[PDB]
Amino acid sequence: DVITVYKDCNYTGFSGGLTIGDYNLARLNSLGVLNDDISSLRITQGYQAILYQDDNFGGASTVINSDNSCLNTTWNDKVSSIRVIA
Amino acid sequence: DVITVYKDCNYTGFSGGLTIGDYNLARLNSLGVLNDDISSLRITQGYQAILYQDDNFGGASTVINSDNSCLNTTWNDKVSSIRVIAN
Ligand SMILES: [Ca+2]
Ligand SMILES: [Ca+2]
Ligand SMILES: [Ca+2]
Ligand SMILES: [Ca+2]
Ligand SMILES: [Ca+2]
Repeated sequence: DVITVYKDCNYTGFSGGLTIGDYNLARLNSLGVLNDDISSLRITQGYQAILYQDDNFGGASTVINSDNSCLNTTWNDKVSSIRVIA
Repeated sequence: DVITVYKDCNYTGFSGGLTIGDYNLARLNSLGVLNDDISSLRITQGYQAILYQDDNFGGASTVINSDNSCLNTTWNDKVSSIRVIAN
């Protein structure tokens, strides 16, 4: 995996590993990752995660290109879909 | 390279790529990385960097197990040797 999303801040709690591709809520759930639940994530250099407020890559978005130990109030427990790219 | 050390904060400036192993100042210099100069580091999941205040792994140490965009006052521009190990 090149991206790992964690339930709690500081890279702890249930985690899901992601590789290049698109992850709507259903796909995140298949990994055990819940909606409006991610709080931190690791980004392997050379990759990035585009976070989306709504499912199916809709709503406001933000790009994470380095490990984030605790998402801010706008993004913490708000992610519903993610796109991972090189 | 599972670990990249940068000259400046926010992963910018001259960078050196490190893999599993031990890096005294001599080895860091062979990569162009200077003494008391590192300010940020990217660390690939599954690996970690043990920083040392002095050369040859001497003095105080600290572990960087996730990207650090700007070392604190105690470690910024103070690293003299590093060891990369599995995490
Ligand atoms: Ca959470
Ligand atoms: Ca990383
Ligand atoms: Ca949401
Ligand atoms: Ca510096
Ligand atoms: Ca030093």
